[PDB]
Amino acid sequence: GVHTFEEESTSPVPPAKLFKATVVDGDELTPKLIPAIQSIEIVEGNGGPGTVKKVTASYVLHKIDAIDEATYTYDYTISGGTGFQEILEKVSFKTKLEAADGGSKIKVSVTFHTKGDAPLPDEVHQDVKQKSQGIFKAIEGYVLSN
Repeated sequence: GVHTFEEESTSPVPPAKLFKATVVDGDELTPKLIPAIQSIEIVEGNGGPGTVKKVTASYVLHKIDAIDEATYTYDYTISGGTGFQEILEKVSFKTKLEAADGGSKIKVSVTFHTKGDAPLPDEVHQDVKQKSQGIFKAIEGYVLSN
């Protein structure tokens, strides 16, 4: 089954700086800023679509679905590994920034793909949301501070 959520939010960080830190430099920044995340290793590709990353905390795999600096677009799918919930096939994120008042407007669309025709348990939704917002907010805070 397919379960989608959307969030729109804002940051004081302009989008090029925010995109650079969250997407371009994210692999290097995240292990440094989040104790629980040990490492992020590219196992396939060069950072374009198709790239696969192993995110160790147990671990999950992140696959780049789309990346565009010019439109501040980064779409990626989490699946697999020892850290991934058993009810989920994959979780696909679509993220886009746009300029707003010297900062950014942020749109995230998230699609949970469950096995079979299963609803999405609230606990799995919140786990994935908290981990992904946590990483984003940590990096954002870092950029604001430096």
